[PDB]
Amino acid sequence: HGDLHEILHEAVPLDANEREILELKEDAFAQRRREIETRLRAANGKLADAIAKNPAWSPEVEAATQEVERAAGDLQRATLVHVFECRAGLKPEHRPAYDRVLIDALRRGSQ
Amino acid sequence: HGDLHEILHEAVPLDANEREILELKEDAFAQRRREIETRLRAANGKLADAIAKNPAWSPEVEAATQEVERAAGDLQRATLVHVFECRAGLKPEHRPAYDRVLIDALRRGSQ
Ligand code: NI
Ligand code: NI
Repeated sequence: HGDLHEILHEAVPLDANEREILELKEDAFAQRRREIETRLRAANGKLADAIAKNPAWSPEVEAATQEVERAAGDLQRATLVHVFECRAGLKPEHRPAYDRVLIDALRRGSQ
Repeated sequence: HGDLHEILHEAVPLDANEREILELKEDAFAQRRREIETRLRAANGKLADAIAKNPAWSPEVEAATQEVERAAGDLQRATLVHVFECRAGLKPEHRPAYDRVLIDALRRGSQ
């Protein structure tokens, strides 16, 4: 359950050019992450509400679980695409440490 | 990212009869959880390995993400079914506190 994005930002320094050329992509990702997180929080609330009314694996509960999964999946994908687009801006020599952090975090289940 | 099952076990005391009549279900769920967790760890490793070879949203990476999602989803469902089967063994008077803990944890995204 680690925060893959935060892990990478904290663990892998960028050089001056790298920081500058990725600023716009970081801003766009922050906005996209917030939008999807709003959907995920709402979906979690709908699952909670469904179960509050009848705790059972019912059609309502099943559909609410799918909405949670879709929002979490959209966030996971958007996060990976952003990780990959950052990698493209890195100098080639700087990719091995970025990759190490990425791969290790994925292996532990971070998203 | 809270552990829904652990939250419920720690926060909601059971009476003597409740504890006794749920022991077999707890054992079965522990075994099922471990089996699915083994699959999830393996799937996380395969996603890490795929990205190690080419960090890109490629067919291999996409398929590995789906395997992670399927294992996580199987675990989420098995966990909820077990939560519901425990609820059935509770005395009716004991369900409101169980439900409170369940609903609050779901609202925060625990699974
Ligand atoms: Ni970033
Ligand atoms: Ni249990």
